[PDB]
Amino acid sequence: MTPHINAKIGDFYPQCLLCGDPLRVSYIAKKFLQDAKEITNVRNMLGFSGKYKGKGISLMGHGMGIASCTIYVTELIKTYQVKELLRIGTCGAISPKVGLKDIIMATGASTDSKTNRVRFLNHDLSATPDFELSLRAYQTAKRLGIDLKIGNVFSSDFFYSFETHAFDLMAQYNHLAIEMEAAGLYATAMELNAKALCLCSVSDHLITKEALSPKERIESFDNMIILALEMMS
Amino acid sequence: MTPHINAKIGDFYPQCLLCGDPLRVSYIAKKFLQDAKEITNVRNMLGFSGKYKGKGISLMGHGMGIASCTIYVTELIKTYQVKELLRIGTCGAISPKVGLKDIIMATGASTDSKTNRVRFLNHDLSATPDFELSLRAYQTAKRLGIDLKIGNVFSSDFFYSFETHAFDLMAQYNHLAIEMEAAGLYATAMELNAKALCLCSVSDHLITKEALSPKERIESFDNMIILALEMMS
Amino acid sequence: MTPHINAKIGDFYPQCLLCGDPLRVSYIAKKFLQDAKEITNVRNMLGFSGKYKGKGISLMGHGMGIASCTIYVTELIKTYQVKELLRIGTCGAISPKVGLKDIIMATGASTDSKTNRVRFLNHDLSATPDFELSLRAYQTAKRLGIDLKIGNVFSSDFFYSFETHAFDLMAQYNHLAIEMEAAGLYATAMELNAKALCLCSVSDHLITKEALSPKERIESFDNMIILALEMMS
Amino acid sequence: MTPHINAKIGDFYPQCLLCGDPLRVSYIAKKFLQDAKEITNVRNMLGFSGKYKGKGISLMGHGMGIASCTIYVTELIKTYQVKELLRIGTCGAISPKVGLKDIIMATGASTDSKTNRVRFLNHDLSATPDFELSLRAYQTAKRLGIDLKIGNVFSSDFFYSFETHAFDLMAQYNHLAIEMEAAGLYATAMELNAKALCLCSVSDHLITKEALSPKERIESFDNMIILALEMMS
Amino acid sequence: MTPHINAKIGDFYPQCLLCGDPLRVSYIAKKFLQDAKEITNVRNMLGFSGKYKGKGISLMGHGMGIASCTIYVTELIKTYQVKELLRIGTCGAISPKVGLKDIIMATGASTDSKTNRVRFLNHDLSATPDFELSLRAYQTAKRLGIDLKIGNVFSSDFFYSFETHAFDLMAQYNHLAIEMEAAGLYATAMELNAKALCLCSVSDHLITKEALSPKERIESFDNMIILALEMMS
Amino acid sequence: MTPHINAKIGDFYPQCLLCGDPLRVSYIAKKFLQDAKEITNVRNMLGFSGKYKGKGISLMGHGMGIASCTIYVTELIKTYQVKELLRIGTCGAISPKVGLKDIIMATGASTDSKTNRVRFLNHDLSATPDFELSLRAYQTAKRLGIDLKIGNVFSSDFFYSFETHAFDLMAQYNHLAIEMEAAGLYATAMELNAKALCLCSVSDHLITKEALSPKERIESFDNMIILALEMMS
Ligand code: HPA
Ligand code: HPA
Ligand code: HPA
Ligand code: HPA
Ligand code: HPA
Ligand code: HPA
Repeated sequence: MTPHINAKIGDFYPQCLLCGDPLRVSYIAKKFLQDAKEITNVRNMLGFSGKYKGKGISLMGHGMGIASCTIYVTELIKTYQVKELLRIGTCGAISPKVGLKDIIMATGASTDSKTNRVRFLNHDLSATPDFELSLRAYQTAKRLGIDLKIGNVFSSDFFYSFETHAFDLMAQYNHLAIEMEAAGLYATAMELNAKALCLCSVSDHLITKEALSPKERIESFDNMIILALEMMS
Repeated sequence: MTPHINAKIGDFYPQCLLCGDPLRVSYIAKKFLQDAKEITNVRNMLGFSGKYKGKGISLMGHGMGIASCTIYVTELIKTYQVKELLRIGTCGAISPKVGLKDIIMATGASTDSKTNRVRFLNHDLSATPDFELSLRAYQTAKRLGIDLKIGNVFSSDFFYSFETHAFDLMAQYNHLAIEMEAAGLYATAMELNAKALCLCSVSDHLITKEALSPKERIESFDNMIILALEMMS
Repeated sequence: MTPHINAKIGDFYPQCLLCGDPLRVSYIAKKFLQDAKEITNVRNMLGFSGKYKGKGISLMGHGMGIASCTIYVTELIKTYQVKELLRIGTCGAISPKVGLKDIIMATGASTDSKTNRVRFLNHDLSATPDFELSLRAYQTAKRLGIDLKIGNVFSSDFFYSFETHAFDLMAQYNHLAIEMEAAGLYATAMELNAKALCLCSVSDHLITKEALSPKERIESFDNMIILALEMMS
Repeated sequence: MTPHINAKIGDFYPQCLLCGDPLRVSYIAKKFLQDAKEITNVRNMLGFSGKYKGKGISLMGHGMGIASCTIYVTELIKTYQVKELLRIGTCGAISPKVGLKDIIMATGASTDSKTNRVRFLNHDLSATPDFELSLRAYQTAKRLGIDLKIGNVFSSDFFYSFETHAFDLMAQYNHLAIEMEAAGLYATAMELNAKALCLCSVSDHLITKEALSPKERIESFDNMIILALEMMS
Repeated sequence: MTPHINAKIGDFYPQCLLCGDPLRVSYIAKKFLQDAKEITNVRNMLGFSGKYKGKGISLMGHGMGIASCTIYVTELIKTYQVKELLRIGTCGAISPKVGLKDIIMATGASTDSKTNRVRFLNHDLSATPDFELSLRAYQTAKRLGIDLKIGNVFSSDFFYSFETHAFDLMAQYNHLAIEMEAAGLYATAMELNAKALCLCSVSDHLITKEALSPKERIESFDNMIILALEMMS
Repeated sequence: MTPHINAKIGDFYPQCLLCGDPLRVSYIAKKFLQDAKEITNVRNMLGFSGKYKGKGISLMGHGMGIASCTIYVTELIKTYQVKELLRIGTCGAISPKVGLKDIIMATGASTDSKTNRVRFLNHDLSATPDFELSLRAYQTAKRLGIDLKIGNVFSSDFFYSFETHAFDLMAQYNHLAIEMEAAGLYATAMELNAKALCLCSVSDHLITKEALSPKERIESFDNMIILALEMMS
């Protein structure tokens, strides 16, 4: 029991997929899992447990931004004993080497947040995923024929911004897209000794100005979902 | 249309109540409004429009943390033309001058976030509410007999923390409680020329270690809700 | 006894008006008080005690800038037991909604100083006035017919600056004027549990380039002075 | 004409002594100068011009703290064309190698202010005096038999502080005393191409807890005053 | 031609091994390469080109610390067109999961330097290696039977330090060791679009207080050297 | 014995000259010293002891950048008991008041490094040389007829940079040139109670775009070398 999660200890399997959108979490539960059970629903933030190809797997929403994400994965790990967390989110492309609905594997998450300086003695924490998990994503993607765009993302506290050249500067330093949680996920998992990785599909393209719709941000990423399930098997 | 809000321009009245919990938003819509209509539900984040004592009033969830809160109130103001925003949230008491379920009116919101330094040339932005709105809360509370605890809050990116003396230091500087959105609400509303105020009821007490339950964080604050509705009339 | 104040404990009433200019302090003592007594004069920084409409009231200069201001109000509170401090200063307008000699009530004081980060764990301290005092200023001003411009000010360590767009950015965030002490006054009073408020009359207008003379910065603000005396009665 | 200085261009000689205390400025004018004229008195901050051993010399108060000091020396240089500025102030000893009324020549001024980061692209500005001036102080002191304690000072925005080990750390890095203006004097003079130096006599000893009285901070430093006059001749 | 490198464009192969110690660079050139040629020797910082198993490979020293390292890899990439850089350095273990002469593959490099904030708009740059290169190290190590310790390192500007609990905090966040260049290597390579990776063998153990000798820091790491050569083939 | 220095305690005289280039150290040993002995050579970083005009004097390389420099002078002082350190380096002119091969005496070293904030409680450490040593350089230079350009330098973590106006800003604040170690030398020597000074000859001119060759950075500065030897006699 926590303020933000309804479940009981033991309702989460040691492996969990995460999205910011609890309706994408719910879409995965209905369409892709076998006998999925809704295990938590505080604040409308749904989580599920189910089976994929016989293997037990949980799903959990984490809301938008580092602060929200940190609340949920801190609770998932410390209270519910989750050991592997795989975010499958959305992001805004800043590279011309990626298009709408490309899947990005974030091997580092830069940030404009202060959370990691607060965690880490006002130094620069290099927020990174678990290496075996990213190895696992790479092999599963190749064994499935899924093209994976690999690089850094920029985890921002902001979605709306008048910046322009800051995006060029991020792209110049090999950042493929902008999202809002990976750096918090990575740092919390480092703190609490869990294995984490973040994949994100391109829902917005800041160069071409393309943007998916709310429901397309649920429905348009099934290869991302399949990759995540296949590697958690 | 935005990525995070379903409504159409015109579905929001110029005055809106806000909670982090969309189920508290929904509880207010059912119990306190007349003919409330669900106007948005992306990501399970519900908003409503309705009437209170004949006056039109909207409700909207904003999730947890400054980054989430900023997304929604940026959209509420710039896209949906909302002019007055009154957050009615929860907070964790750090003062022995306040107990569980006291209502705190935040006349300033300190923060450990970097968002305001990013907004404001790496200077110190004093995140404050609209003065008329806080005047309005003060008179409505006195005209209703509601005791209002008035002071600063600390808006943190963190809910879980091993800090101890940092809380004494916040209390020493007249901070009554900790929450996670007021400073973002205030700064975004300053940027976009809207009127904002944050009230928060004490759901956790960091001195006595009392903590309400998830549903009590919905149900235990009806004087806060009534005060907010009465001042938006 | 302190290095900077001559008076004896008990020479200050629990309520004190403050200016940066000790000659404005002296002007208020001569013209507006009954039987004012000079109680301190170290470094030419004059303070007085007197009566207004029968009520005892003290006056004290605090010099220019946060560091100077902090020295005097730290001593006023800790040594001389002053409980209410009302600065009545000058400021430079950055809003076209205010003209020369408008009175600004500062409900928040942003700053480019490091003093509050040093005080407050390198976080953002939202430097705010006492709420009852600002309520008291608002009602007294309306009961007297004085138009009060209400908003944030920016307390700078600098008077002279080549900045330009930084001023637009401050104005965009609802800052009405620039001065140099409010944030230090507010933070010191928060630390030491006194009630503080800052009013400032517009002596310079950064848009129109108007600027009062040294003596006009003493003489041109009698409604500010009257408002301050009337609320301390 | 400026907001803070009464004099006319030409009333200041190109060489000026400075104190925070305008009454120490006045004490030097009466006792040590020939036919001293009060040339400015805004805000009770007195300045004088006079002759010493036939050589013209000006005196000027600058108040307490970097922000105040910066206002006056910016005006002295840009408006009044002052070319050499020699502060002769007070300071609080943190070294056991110095006693009450020792004279300290500050060849660097560390600071806890943000002013130099604001001036200097958020880098570390090493605030230093003019070299010829410090050479001149060294030879004049030896040619007069005055023992000069030479080292860094720490220019703080704070006079009152509960720090303890921070003072040990400053002493460990060869800081002899704490004062409140040298770093601003040095940086402003660097900006505006004037020659500046700061001497400070020990008025407080933070180890032994000795502290001079307000008038002793005027009267107890005549060798400092004589050294300053002799080098400006 | 640069101030720091003697070679001619074309003397460096597109793949280069790097050490801080140019004598370790020289040891690799003598013992492991075929017909190695010394191609640069400014400041005694030796670089070589040679062949390993028929494949051309270069070696280059980079000195100690981020600033030194950045000079050399900026020149290697921009002037000499080097495309792949593989540092094989030394580090100080802070984990009890690693012993003297373990090989650490750094999938992120935290830092206490300001260089990446200067590069990256005062945000947090997550300094990471090229993913294919780390994949290549992982497979080559397994295909050779070399046990690879995988995790973050902390790149410090300091070798000597009285810190204690800061090391516990780094270890708590999954940092295996401390060194002094990886973060600069990674960030410069990100800027200039080269592929970089850092391996480091444990030469000091901060828990057990073991420390190798200067020559052992040359000679004790042949599996690291072999792994690097085998993956550059 | 240290990881970076071969010598034995007692092989260093209490006075040492320093260069970044160990080949400039070696050039001074051959050409200017009597019976110079190579006393250390770890990492190709050569140091020597010898006699000049009968007086014992040591030489030592320190590599490039603050981090490298700090390692060597920390060891020189704490392990080898060196008491006086005189860097004679190269720098890049940003003033039109200095030309190629001018000698600059650095009476302060600004920096873009974080090392001094880490050392000094995140305050501004004014990194300065020993005063007697700079007095000694000034008199020896005049007694020899050597023109000495005196002022601040900017110690950067970067050699290559696209900055432009930042250089104007440094020049505006009386910085004569850019180098990469003085601030670390000064701060380490302050920490460890040694006497340090930095001279630097202009090897690059950022205004005129002149740049010496690698060997000219060894050979073109004999008056600097002679001045350093003459003052250590
Ligand atoms: O454009 C974006 N910015 C930040 N987060 C996002 N998630 C999807 N798109 C975006
Ligand atoms: O304890 C708390 N901390 C932060 N936010 C909160 N909202 C309710 N309680 C808390
Ligand atoms: O223009 C100003 N700037 C700062 N403080 C002031 N006080 C009056 N005018 C000003
Ligand atoms: O103790 C002090 N602190 C700061 N400034 C001072 N000026 C004289 N004494 C002091
Ligand atoms: O202990 C160390 N600290 C920093 N760098 C190092 N390189 C080898 N050992 C170390
Ligand atoms: O141009 C330079 N920049 C930094 N350090 C230097 N040392 C010689 N020239 C330079």
